[PDB]
Parts: sequence; C-alpha cells; structure tokens
Amino acid sequence: MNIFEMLRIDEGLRLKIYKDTEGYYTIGIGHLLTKSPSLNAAKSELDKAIGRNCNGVITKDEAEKLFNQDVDAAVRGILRNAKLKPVYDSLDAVRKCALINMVFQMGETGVAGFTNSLRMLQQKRWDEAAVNLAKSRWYNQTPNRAKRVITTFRTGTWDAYKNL
Ligand SMILES: [Cl-]
Ligand SMILES: [Cl-]
Repeated sequence: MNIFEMLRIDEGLRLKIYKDTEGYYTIGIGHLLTKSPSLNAAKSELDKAIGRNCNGVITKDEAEKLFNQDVDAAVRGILRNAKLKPVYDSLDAVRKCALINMVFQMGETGVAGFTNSLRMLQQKRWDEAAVNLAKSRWYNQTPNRAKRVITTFRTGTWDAYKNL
C-alpha cells in the first residue's frame, strides 16, 4: 500500500462537484474547492484549478492530476512546518503516511495543533498517542477514517486498510 492508495480509499473519487463531510464543495479525490456556500463560487474555483470551462464536471485524469498536486503540497507543507517536520522525520515509512493523511484532511494548521499527540508520536509512545488522538473532534466527526489512521500510527502496519 502507499499514500496514494491509502487516501484514495479514505476520500473516494467523484467526478462531479459534491459536498464533503463538513458540507464544503469538493471534487475528485477529496480536493476542496471552497468553503463558501455558493455553488457558483465553486464552479469558478473549479475552472480556475483545471484551466478550462468544466461546468462542474471533470475527467479521471484531471482528478488524478489534482490529487498528485495535493499530495505533493501536503508533504511539502509538512516539511516547511516547524512543528510537523521533526515528527515526520522521526517516523518509519508507514507511519509517515498516517501523518500525511491527517494533513491532507485537516491542513497543516489543524494538525500542528495536536501538540500532545505529536510529542507522543515523536517519543514513539504508540498506545498513548492513539488514545490522545482519539480525544478530538476529528475522531468524533469521522470516526471510521480516524480509527483507520490511528491504528496505522499504533501498529506501523497497513492492517486497517487491508481487506478494503
Ligand atoms: Cl474529545
Ligand atoms: Cl468516517
């Protein structure tokens, strides 16, 4: 498994504008278009991102291009972040994916706020970090996805994504 497969599973793929779990306009593989409630604004942001008049729909290749851009942006965001970088550099390959996943869903900002969990992960206190990560709105609002990511940080394996 790799980060692309992992996020593909957690975010799915939709080729028409849709509302994400928080009601925000999104498309493709979890690519957020805007937080505004206006559908026009979203169609606007869509065309600007794609570079053509899409009228709210894109192709699979367009979706995959956004996804490649988004994963690259997240990793780079992590590396530019002073709170994130040290944790990311301390982790093994599987676990790094769980961090990227969080960053892709909630942004650099959002993750850098899980201060206590981040320190636990840095110290490799897996079971403790998992408990701490669960005391969050994130786990309470999207528990199935949060459980998969948390199990990933806990075990360092892909078991939570296996058989999906
Ligand atoms: Cl809580
Ligand atoms: Cl969920």
